[PDB]
Amino acid sequence: VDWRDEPEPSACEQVSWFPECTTEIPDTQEMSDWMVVGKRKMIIEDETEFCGEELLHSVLQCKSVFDVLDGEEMRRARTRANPYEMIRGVFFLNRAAMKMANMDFVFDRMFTNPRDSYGKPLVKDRELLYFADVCAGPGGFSEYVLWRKKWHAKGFGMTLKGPNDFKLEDFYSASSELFEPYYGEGGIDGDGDITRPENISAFRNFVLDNTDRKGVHFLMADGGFSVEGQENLQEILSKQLLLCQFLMALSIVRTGGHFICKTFDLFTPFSVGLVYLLYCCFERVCLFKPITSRPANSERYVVCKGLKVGIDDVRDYLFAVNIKLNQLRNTDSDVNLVVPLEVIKGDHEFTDYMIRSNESHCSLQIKALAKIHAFVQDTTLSEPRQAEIRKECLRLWGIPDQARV
RNA sequence: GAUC
Ligand SMILES: *P(=O)(O)OP(=O)(O)OP(=O)(O)OC[C@H]1O[C@@H](N2CN(C)c3c2nc(N)[nH]c3=O)[C@H](O)[C@@H]1O
Ligand SMILES: C[S@@+](CC[C@H](N)C(=O)[O-])C[C@H]1O[C@@H](n2cnc3c(N)ncnc32)[C@H](O)[C@@H]1O
Repeated sequence: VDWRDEPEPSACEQVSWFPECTTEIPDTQEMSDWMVVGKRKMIIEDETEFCGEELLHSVLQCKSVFDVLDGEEMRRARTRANPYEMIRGVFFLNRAAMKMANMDFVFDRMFTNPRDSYGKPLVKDRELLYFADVCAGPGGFSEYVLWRKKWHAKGFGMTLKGPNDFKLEDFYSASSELFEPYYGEGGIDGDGDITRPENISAFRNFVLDNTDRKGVHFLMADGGFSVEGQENLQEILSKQLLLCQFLMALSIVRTGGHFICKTFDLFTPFSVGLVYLLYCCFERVCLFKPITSRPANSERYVVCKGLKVGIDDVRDYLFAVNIKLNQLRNTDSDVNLVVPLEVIKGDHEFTDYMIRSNESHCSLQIKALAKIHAFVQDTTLSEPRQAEIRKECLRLWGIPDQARV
């Protein structure tokens, strides 16, 4: 693979969206036969329903190169190969916060100043902005929003307890009156597992009780966990986390509200079916990878604007699917479809975009993967432009180049 | 995925 034939690094990013959905929202009746249960599948290599066989195989052999390469020795080449590496978290708690700084700019203040379809803001600067942040420890996403909105925003967060819990005291700004954590059933005493029906309903009730029963203006979800030793099966291993995050959106996001969620590879029809559901439920959806997302990984984001009225059937349906997933844990079964492949493919415009997205992200990732590998086999190579690139990105995004401590 |  020739990685040196990649486009020049740049602060400028382009975005294209899915076509706006014209078909009606699926109801309970229509979806009554949509859930397919079959053998649990831990193989990814043949998932070519929305991606060319060459591209899928190339990005997997490119990942698997590092199966025998030293992990630290690999991340040191990664640090050198990635032109956007030096940005890091600037004065925030992690680099994840700068992803929201990155994307809030690109999507025209969609999150810090949410509008409706007509161009009218949802919140009067001279009212209060409500947001939710799920699967979110230590809290970088909320750190950005709170730092940007001060006391004009109130955030509700749920994440897994443990070493990766929220770190309020480390927020550059914020306080307990700006950001209020809730861990599911039991409240502050829950575990924050978003994949539990109890926690789901509980956090939903909580968010509604504090948003005039309207829900939040937007939701951000950035869920992930270690897939060490079996990295290639990352999409499958986190299939449920993805579903629960899409579901949480349909559960607490107000009408006309927004939603941004981290996904990984989207080769399986299970994942693609989920996006299709978001596409039916929101006024406009796109798949985007910001430059603050490392170019060799399968990380991208799905950005959703304007929640449609009457999405409750889809909400109930997905809550129901999640329950089956909990029931099929440690068994040889699994939910492999949430929307029939014929229905997804029935929409040519959706499918055309979805395929084109998968492929353009594969080719970029392959090069970056090949790039890291080259930076392993040669430690003198480097991007001499990291400093100047970082500088323009902060200028562009309106992030002051000041320091944390 | 975050961190080291
Ligand atoms: P993130 O964990 O999804 O990815 P990250 O930004 O942290 O980059 P990194 O893990 O270091 O590597 C990028 C992609 O390659 C896969 N890896 C990592 N890794 C150590 C490893 C991978 N793949 C195989 N086949 N074998 C390996 O030992 C990551 O999951 C990313 O997709
Ligand atoms: C790396 S973080 C994202 C970073 C975060 N957005 C930030 O800016 O700090 C991913 C989080 O998802 C959480 N997570 C994974 N599985 C979860 C689950 N089933 N329920 C709740 N949180 C989960 C992890 O604990 C982890 O904290």
